[PDB]
Amino acid sequence: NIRYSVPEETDKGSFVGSIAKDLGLETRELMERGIRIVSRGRSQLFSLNPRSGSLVTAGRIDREELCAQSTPCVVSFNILMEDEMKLLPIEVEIIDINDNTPQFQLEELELKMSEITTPGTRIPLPLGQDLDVGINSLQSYQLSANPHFSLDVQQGPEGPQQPEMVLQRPLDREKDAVHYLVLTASDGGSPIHSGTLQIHVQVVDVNDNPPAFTKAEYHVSVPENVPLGTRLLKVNATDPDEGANGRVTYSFHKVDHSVVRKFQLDAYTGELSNKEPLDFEEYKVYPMEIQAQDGAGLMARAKVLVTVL
Amino acid sequence: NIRYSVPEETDKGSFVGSIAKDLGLETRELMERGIRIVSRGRSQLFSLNPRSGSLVTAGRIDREELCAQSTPCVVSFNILMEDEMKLLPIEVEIIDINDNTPQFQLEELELKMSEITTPGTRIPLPLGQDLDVGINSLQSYQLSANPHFSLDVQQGPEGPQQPEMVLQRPLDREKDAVHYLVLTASDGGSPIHSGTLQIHVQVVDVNDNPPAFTKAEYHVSVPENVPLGTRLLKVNATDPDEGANGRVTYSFHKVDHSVVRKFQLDAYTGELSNKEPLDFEEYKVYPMEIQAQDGAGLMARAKVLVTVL
Ligand SMILES: [Ca+2]
Ligand SMILES: [Ca+2]
Ligand SMILES: [Ca+2]
Ligand SMILES: [Ca+2]
Ligand SMILES: [Ca+2]
Ligand SMILES: [Ca+2]
Ligand SMILES: [Ca+2]
Ligand SMILES: [Ca+2]
Ligand SMILES: [Ca+2]
Ligand SMILES: [Ca+2]
Ligand SMILES: [Ca+2]
Ligand SMILES: [Ca+2]
Repeated sequence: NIRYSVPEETDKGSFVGSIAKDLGLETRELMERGIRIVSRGRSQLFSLNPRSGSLVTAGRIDREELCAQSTPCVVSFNILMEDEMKLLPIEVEIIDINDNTPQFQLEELELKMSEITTPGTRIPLPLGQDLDVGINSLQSYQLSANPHFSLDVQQGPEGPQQPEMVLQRPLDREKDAVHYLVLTASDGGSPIHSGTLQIHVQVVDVNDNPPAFTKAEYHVSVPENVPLGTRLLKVNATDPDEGANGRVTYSFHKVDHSVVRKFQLDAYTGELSNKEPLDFEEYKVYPMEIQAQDGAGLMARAKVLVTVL
Repeated sequence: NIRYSVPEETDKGSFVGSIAKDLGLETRELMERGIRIVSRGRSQLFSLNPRSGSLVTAGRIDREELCAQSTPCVVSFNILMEDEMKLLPIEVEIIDINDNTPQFQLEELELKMSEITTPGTRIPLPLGQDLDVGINSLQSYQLSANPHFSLDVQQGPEGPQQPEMVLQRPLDREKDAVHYLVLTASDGGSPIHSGTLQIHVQVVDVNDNPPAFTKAEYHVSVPENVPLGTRLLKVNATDPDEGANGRVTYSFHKVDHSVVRKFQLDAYTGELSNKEPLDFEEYKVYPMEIQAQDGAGLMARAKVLVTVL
C-alpha cells in the first residue's frame, strides 16, 4: 500500500510522488506494465504520467471543500497495472494549511444596557468559527482593553467555548453614553489569523441626577411702587439626565401661602413676578422656598428673598 | 387709674368690675356725681350702670379681632363724673383664651418622589398658624410614625419654625407605591388643640428590576418529522417595574446563528416554533440562549435545549 502527502492549494502540476520509485521500476519496465489511474471519486485531482510514473496535482485541491472538519483528509484511488491485471491502492493525505480566518456570522453586535445594570451581568457573545482544522482552527478570543467590560471563556475540549462579556465597573450615561469594543477570535497558525467583531453598547438613561439651581439663594431688591406683573427675577436649574429626566420645571414649595400668593413663578422659564402690591411696611423682606422638578420625581431647592426698598 | 380684667368671649352682661367699689362710693354718693362712659373706640364693649356702678360686658369681646397677635390686649376709655367735670381713666385687659386651633392653609399636600431619591433629602412643610397668643399659640409639630420619613423643626424665638420632612429609609415603589402621613400642629393649651395636614407621597418608578424567566432552562423534545411552524414551547418572564419598565420582549441572543436560524421566537408572546428542518444527525440537541428585555435596558437570560427524537 502506497501513501503520499501534499498540502492543499498547491499550483496545478505540483509533484506528489513517483510510482516508479516506490515500485522499484525503471523506464522500460514501467511502460510495458501499462499503468493508469482507475477513475473514481476525486481521483481526477491527480494526474499520472504513464511513461515516467510521476504523480502530480491536476486541479485545485481544497481540504476545506473535501473534508470540512474531519481529520485526516485522505484521497484514495487505484492504479491499474494492465499487464498483471493488478490493482494498486494509492492514498494521498491532504495536509491542512492555515488559509482561513475565524469568522463571525455578523459584523457588528448592537447592545442596549441601562446605566443601572449591575456589575456581574453576563452577555453571551457571537461565536467565531474557523474552517481549518487542528492547530489552524479557533484557539482563543480577545476583548479589547477597556474599563467596564471583560471577557469570560469556557476552556473546552478542542478550543474555547461560550465567550461572554461581563460587566465589571458600573456604567454611567452622563459620563459615557456609548461604548465601542472589539472582539477578536484568533486561530493557532503562524502567523495567527484573527477575525473581528465590532461591539456597540448604547447606555440607556436612568433618572439618577436631581436638578441643581445655579444658586442656593436668590436675592432681589424691588422698588416700593413696582407695577403689577413686573419681572423680578429669573431662576435656573440644570439637569444632566436625558429627555424628560433632564427637563425641569419650577414652582413654589407650599410653606406660607400668604407670602407666595403675592407672586407668580413661570413653571417653564423660571421668571418670578409680582402678582399683588408689595408693602414696604408689614413685610420688609419676603422669603420664599422654590423647587425645581425634573420630569421623573427628582427635585432641588432654593430660597428667594425679596426686599422692598 | 383703674385696671380691670376679663377673658374674651364671656356671655353678654358678664361682670367686669365695680366703679363704686374702687371709688369708695355708696348709692346716694355714686348717683349724685353722675357717672358715664365717654363713647370712643371699643368702649361699647362695656356697659356701666350709673346707679350701682357695675361695669359689665355689652357684647362679644373677641381678643383675636381686637388685638390679633399683639400683646397685651387692653381696652381704654374715660368715665365722666359730671359733678366735678373730672375724667376717670379705665383700662380693661382682655385675657386670651385658647379658642383657636393651629390651622394649615391647605388640607392635603401632594408630593411626588422618585424611589431613587437620596436619603437625607429634605422637603419644607406647610406652616401651622394659631390665632391665639402666648402659650395658646403654635408650640409644636408632629409627623406620624413612618420608617421612611422624619420631621425636622427649628426652635425659634416664639415657637417652632420651618418644619421639614426628611427622607430616612430608601423608598421602593415595588414595596410601597404610595405613603400617607399626617402632620399635626399643636398649641400649648390645656387641653392641647392640634390642627391636621394630610400628606400623600407618590413614589415614582425607576427601572430598577430586570425581568426574570420562569425557568433557567426550557427543555423540549420534538419528533423528527415535526411540521414547520409548530408551536414548541412558550417562555415567560416577569418584571415588577411599572409601564414600559416592566413590559418584556423576547429574543435569541446572537451566539450560534446556524442553530438559532432553524427557529422563531415571538417577541411578544414568547412562543418558540421551528422555522427550518431539523436533523437527527447534524444536531442531536439544539442549545439556544434566549433573552427577556424590559422597555428600558434591563434583561434576563435563559437556555432552551431542543432534542430531536
Ligand atoms: Ca483551503
Ligand atoms: Ca485549510
Ligand atoms: Ca485558520
Ligand atoms: Ca448616571
Ligand atoms: Ca434628572
Ligand atoms: Ca442618567
Ligand atoms: Ca376669640
Ligand atoms: Ca390655640
Ligand atoms: Ca383666643
Ligand atoms: Ca424598587
Ligand atoms: Ca424592569
Ligand atoms: Ca421600580
